[PDB]
Amino acid sequence: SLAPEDGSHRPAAEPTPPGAQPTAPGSLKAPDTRNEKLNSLEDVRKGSENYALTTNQGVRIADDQNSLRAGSRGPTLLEDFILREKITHFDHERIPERIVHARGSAAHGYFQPYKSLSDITKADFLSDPNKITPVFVRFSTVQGGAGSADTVRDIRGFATKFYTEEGIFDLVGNNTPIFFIQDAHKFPDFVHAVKPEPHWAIPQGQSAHDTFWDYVSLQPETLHNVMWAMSDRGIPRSYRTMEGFGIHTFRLINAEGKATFVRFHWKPLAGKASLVWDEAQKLTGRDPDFHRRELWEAIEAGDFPEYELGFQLIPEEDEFKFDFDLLDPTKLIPEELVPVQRVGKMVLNRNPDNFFAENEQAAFHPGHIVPGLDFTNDPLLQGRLESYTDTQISRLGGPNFHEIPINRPTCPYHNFQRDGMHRMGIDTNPANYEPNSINDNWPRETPPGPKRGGFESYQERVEGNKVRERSPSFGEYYSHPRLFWLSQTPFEQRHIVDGFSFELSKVVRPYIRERVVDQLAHIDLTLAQAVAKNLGIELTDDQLNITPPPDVNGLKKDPSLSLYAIPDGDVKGRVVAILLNDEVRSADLLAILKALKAKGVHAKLLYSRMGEVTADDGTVLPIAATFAGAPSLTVDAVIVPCGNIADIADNGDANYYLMEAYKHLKPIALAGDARKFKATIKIADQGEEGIVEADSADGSFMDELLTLMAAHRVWSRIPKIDKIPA
Amino acid sequence: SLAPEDGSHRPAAEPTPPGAQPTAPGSLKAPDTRNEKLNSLEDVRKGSENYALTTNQGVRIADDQNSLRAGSRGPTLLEDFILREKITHFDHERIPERIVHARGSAAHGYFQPYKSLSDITKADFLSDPNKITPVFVRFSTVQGGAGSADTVRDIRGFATKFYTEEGIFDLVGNNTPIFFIQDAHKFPDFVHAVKPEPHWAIPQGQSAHDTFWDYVSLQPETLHNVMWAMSDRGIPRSYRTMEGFGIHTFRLINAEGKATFVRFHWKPLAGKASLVWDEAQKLTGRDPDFHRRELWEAIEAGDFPEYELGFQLIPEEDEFKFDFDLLDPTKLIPEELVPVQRVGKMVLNRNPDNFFAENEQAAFHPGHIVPGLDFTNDPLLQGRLESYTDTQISRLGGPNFHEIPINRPTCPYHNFQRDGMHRMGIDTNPANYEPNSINDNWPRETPPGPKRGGFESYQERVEGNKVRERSPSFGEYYSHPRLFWLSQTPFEQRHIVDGFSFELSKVVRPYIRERVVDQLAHIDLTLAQAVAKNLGIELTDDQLNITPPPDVNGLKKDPSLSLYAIPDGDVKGRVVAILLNDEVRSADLLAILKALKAKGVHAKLLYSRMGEVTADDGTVLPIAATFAGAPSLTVDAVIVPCGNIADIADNGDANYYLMEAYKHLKPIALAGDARKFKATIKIADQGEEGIVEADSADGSFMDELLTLMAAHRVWSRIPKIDKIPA
Ligand code: HEM
Ligand code: HEM
Repeated sequence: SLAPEDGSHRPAAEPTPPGAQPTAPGSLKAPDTRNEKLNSLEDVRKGSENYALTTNQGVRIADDQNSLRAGSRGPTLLEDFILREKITHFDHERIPERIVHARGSAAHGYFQPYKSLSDITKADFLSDPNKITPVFVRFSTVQGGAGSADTVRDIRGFATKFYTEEGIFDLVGNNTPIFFIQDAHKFPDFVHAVKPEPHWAIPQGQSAHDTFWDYVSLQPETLHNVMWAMSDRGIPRSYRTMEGFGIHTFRLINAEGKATFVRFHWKPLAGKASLVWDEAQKLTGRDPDFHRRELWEAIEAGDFPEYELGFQLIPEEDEFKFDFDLLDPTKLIPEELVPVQRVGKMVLNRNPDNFFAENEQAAFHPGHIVPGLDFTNDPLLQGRLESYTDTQISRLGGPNFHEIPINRPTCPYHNFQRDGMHRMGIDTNPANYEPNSINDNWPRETPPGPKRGGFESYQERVEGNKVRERSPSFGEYYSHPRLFWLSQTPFEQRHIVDGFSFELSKVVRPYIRERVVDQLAHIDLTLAQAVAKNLGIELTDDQLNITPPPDVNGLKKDPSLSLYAIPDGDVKGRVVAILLNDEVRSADLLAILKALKAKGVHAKLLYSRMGEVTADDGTVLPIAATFAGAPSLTVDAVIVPCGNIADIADNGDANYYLMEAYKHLKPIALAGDARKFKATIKIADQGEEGIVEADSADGSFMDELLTLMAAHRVWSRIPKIDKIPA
Repeated sequence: SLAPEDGSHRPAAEPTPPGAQPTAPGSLKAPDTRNEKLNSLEDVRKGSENYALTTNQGVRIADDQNSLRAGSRGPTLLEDFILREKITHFDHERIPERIVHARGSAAHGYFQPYKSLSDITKADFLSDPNKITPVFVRFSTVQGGAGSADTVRDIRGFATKFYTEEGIFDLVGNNTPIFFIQDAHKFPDFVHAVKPEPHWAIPQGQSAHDTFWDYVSLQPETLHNVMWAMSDRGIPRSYRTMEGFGIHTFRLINAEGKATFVRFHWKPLAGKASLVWDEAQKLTGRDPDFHRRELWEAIEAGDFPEYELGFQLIPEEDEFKFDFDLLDPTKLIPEELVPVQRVGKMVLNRNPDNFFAENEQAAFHPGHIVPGLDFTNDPLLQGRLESYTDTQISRLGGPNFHEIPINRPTCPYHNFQRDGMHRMGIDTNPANYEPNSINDNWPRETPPGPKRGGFESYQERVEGNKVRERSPSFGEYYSHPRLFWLSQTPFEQRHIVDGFSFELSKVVRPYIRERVVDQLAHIDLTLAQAVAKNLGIELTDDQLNITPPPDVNGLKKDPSLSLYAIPDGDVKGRVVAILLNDEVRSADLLAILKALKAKGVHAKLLYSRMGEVTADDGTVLPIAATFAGAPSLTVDAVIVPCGNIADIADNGDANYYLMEAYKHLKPIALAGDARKFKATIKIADQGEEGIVEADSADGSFMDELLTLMAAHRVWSRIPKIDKIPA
């Protein structure tokens, strides 16, 4: 039962493009990629080659194929300890999934700042451009279970654990700059509303159901983040192509004790890019693991996800100078008002070894801050501090979750805490309390100071009575949704209208749809009317007369809120499908692959069967997947080289591949006789912007294709796609 | 007063068709549907209307919108015990999912036998045709998490908890009559091989990956259940339209002590029906909850799932009379050799009230038998008995899982077991041990007997040495795979070839595909050649010459193994999409809808937007969903009535609706000018079988459509669909 003679069962331990080699554990794929945290896991990494199969007690197993029984057709015997241990371990493999963000995908990397930030913070990880901090990052959806699909419409989580020299800092953020609700007390109400309904546990991975829109209609504070969710921000192309935000205002504290308010940002260096809805929903069926897969394969290819950390900084004295409250997590701070200052770069460059041990058991918590950082009174941040430690006690089995290898600090940790389930550390200290004289009081408290000091909270002034009351300054709900709406391109606005229309059409109780349309009328009449028309609802005269909400500190728009208004495309790490035929013109393929390789764009060679095809010059071309096996949903663009086109001209799947790519606004390039396929997509002898066409695939043909790919999608095609039946 | 004045927020408590009303908890939807188990849950059912909101300690809450803070913009205070309790409960909502069969859907119902089976078993629930036993049934997939999709290719679980007067009996079966493996010792290997791969946790809900086919290629005992998984058995249209089987041979024991060997079957009274692959895969995207939904809605409609329990019975003297071992769970007993005797009927007639409390916490275990049943030495059944109690200790938090309301027997339970986490029962017995005098030895042991006796095991002779050894009688792997193959229709054989070809195409290491193909060549050369051709693999001369395995006791086919060879269609509960236009011929719609209603077939009225359209005669037609919102994947047949066809003739969604339906072999009917859509699907002027067309929807148009629906799909269309780009 052995490995093939040719070694083909084992991936090469070098970077390789997606599909070229089977995927593997990060330490076997990239053994020479290291960082302090990855090295520190070596105490628990376990190999396998050349070792005997044993029980967990170290007893060699002779027959792992059979239970012990009284005769070979007889009853199994109670004394089979080998069977019992193996089955008992299997029986207890599962642990509770995260209450939210159960579905997530993670990787290791490192961070470093561009310059010391000691003027504004004493945080050690921000103190020196040449001090590298290992990180572990998990990206996630919110609503669905661990086994739900990746490319749903949802908010995404973006959690980073920095293993710093002065402690672990977890920056536990999402991919939009606000949240749905103002006070943590409502969190279980909002999450219950979005999650599968309690009677029948439907729907998975979708906000398109009555209870969510019932809560939204009755809680207008939710409308800002609902706008972001209904836009294409809700369906990113990759975790590499979305923004990250800490949402809350936090504090930075410098050595002089000065507090500066801050909001955290991550900028994706691969650019912002999202799917369109029909593509994202069909992709949850064709590959529900698409984002997990794409992230792992990018890292194996060397297309490391990179993000720039940035800070919006507001001096203490400017706390009240905006027309929103800085502590309200449903309000964003527009970059036109407060620019994002670039802080440092994070690069994710190694996949884990074991998903369960490292991803599933990772515990992030926004209370894990370090000296130089502090909280504010944001009432959603405040309540989050009661949750993340608590939930970890059932999910991870008790209070020693920081000893699970992935969660361990790389810096020293010593205290008087003892015992708890699954206690790993064996403490030698004669004392388990302080103050003590029997160990001369060690370990000892450390005064706060400029570097290496103990944690002290900023001495913020508190004055108020003990109340359960929402601050009046939080009671405005329409101006930020409007700012967001007005900052989108026209095609982005169409996509928002379509998201609301699609979701509300799934709400069974029509009055809820009506109540939501009335809320949209308080944001923008054009948005409200367009959603209403799709729902067969007619706005009343009163609704038509609702005064729009005020501008945000005079802003009519802020283009930083759009995915696409400002070009920032990067083609490196994108993928093209190349549709083969049984006599491919090799000069086309040479030019195609050469130009793709120059820009770091991968290719997948597709055909109507697996195996190989031979090109016109005898080159044997291995086939990656069939047209049906790897649909156009999984690539950024489609190229059809010249060759024996009649081979594929009447193939339904090949035609369909182009129809689906066209519908989803992807660039398509057709060389030589492949231009015969123009007829399937109904599109003119003169040509069309978004369709590259020439006699052969040369320098020019490929430059045009790659230019289109840098703009991500062919938005100008949108009016043409409603008539195509795909 | 947030409810609408008109009361439209609340579903009517009467049966209603899918989509007509919002779905609800079973006890509110169908309060008059009762059984002894449903009544016994009354002690824990909790209402809500007219009651004050409280903490779990009973304290009325005043403000459930805010945390307590020092000033309305100030920090949250540790003393907020109301916040703390609410967030703590939320923080601990999740429990571990089942290790396998985590994705499942459940309902309540009842079973009654047709006649007393006292001559062959003393089981009380089978003793009297007027004896009604409540059941709770959970249907499931195997591989995916609780948040994975329903219409994946997989085996399905079919677990029935019978709440009998002599104890709980759990019949824990699947929808194929064999399992992949022979000995329980291999269960963690096989499950690990099918489950997502451990480095990256991909793929979800799919066996289409290297490790699964690696294990299959190395363990030919798996090939029989692999054949069933690759056939359309692996993609049922509904839980109502698949078979059930206990798989193992068990025993029935009568009052005279005679043992009869038995295998258990469930026959779906709705008939057998499956999807086709492209449809199933796309449906995991458009509605991952499709089976859960369709089951819930069938019960809300009164289309109760009904199944007939049947037994294959083999006398003890005939144990060795077959070419296969009766104790081998990779072998089926052909119904040609051993007919299924009809035993009784089960009807599922009420949904749960709360999915988590009743479905997620339900615990089934095949060791839960009752007097009149017993085990055999089947080595897979034997090892199951060590797993199911064990896994419930972590999944359900301890040894008192039988006190979770859904799992409680309805009959008396008394013993000397005490304590354990979560103990609910407060024992008053002075004694907690036996034998005791202090409570006169109560509760007391009961001798075995004809009725109401204690459990005693059948005194089977055991003779052999203590060995971990597979019986030689189990070492035959290809004859049952071949009997299955030869028993399928030609279109079912095509779908089997396509299943293997699609799955192996996703295996990244080509040598694994080649090894699987070599295994296929040991089953049937035509099968092997067809799969090899789709993989670009050429059989060797040695492969072309392998001799086929022998017939199974002289059979070269058994038609009961086919889903479709023997017509068993039932249209009640099925659904048709009706594609509206803005001036529908109202006489067509009256004819269509009343014809459907007469046969219990549901309809969904679809259009390009929500709201209403108006028919030729002013009739107002309410729209259920848009064409994109309720795709053809979700229906069994498509009817386009006459009207203003121009309204929808150039709508890409409307056209594609028909293309998709056509490709997936569904009946389509076109009335009047709707026949203009014939060009979209390339139908000839003189028409074709499976397309119903007339000048109007009158006369025999609806009878013809309904005849096509009773045969499920238009298999003769398969050669046509190849070309179509959809
Ligand atoms: C701005 C608002 C919030 C953001 C950006 C946020 C972000 C996230 C992210 C990204 C994760 C997943 C971390 C991972 O990958 O493991 C998560 C987990 C979680 N969050 Fe939040 N969250 C927010 C609000 C809240 C609130 C208000 C609460 C409760 C008061 C809460 C409770 C939790 C819990 C219980 C988990 C599961 C954590 C675990 O099991 O380890 N979240 N959150
Ligand atoms: C003929 C072969 C088998 C059949 C028909 C079968 C059927 C099933 C079904 C239908 C369920 C889901 C019950 C529900 O809906 O909750 C399940 C659960 C389970 N099965 Fe099996 N199974 C088989 C083999 C085995 C084997 C060999 C083992 C281990 C020795 C095993 C261990 C388990 C475990 C751990 C669960 C989760 C049960 C729970 O958490 O309550 N199964 N099985």
